[PDB]
Amino acid sequence: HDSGYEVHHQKLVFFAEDVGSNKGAIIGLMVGGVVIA
Amino acid sequence: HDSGYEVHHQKLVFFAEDVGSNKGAIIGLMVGGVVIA
Amino acid sequence: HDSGYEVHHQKLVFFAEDVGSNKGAIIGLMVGGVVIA
Amino acid sequence: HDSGYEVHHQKLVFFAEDVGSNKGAIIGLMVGGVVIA
Amino acid sequence: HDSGYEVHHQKLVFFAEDVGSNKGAIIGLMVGGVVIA
Amino acid sequence: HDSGYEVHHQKLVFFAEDVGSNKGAIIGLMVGGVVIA
Repeated sequence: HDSGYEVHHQKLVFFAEDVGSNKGAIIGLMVGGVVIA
Repeated sequence: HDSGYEVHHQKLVFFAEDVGSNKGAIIGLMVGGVVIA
Repeated sequence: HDSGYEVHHQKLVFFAEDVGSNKGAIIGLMVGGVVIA
Repeated sequence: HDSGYEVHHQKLVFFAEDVGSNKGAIIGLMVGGVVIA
Repeated sequence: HDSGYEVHHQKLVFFAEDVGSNKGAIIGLMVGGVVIA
Repeated sequence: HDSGYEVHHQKLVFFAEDVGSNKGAIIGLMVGGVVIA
């Protein structure tokens, strides 16, 4: 991310609450790789 | 992201609450990679 | 993003609340990569 | 229904295929009673 | 139903195939009674 | 149902195949009684 030299208080929040059915992908934070279906 | 040298208080919030059905992709933050369906 | 040298209080909020059906893509923040369907 | 005296070959077909979310009522054949939400 | 005296070949088909989420009522054939939510 | 005197070949089919989540009622054939949620 923001590489720099110094990073102070950082707070991330990712979620998914009420999913009935899921046949695909629910990804929070994606930086690389491959995700199929 | 904002690489720089210093990054103070940063706060991210991503979510998805009431999803009935999902057959595709629900991605919060995408920087790279491949996501199929 | 805004690389610079210093970044103070930053706050992002992304969400999707009431989705009945989803067959495509629901992306919050997109910087790179490939997303198919 | 068609009370009469005689009823020959009768064929009914009711269905619901692809429903994402449902918060109400999905009734096929209604003759009486009470259905709330 | 069709009370009468005689009823020959009768065929009913009720179904619901792909329901993601359900918070209400999915009733096939209703003749009486009470159904709440 | 069709009380009458005689009833020949009768065939009923009720089903529900792919339900992700269910918080309500999924009733096939309702003649009486009370069903809450």
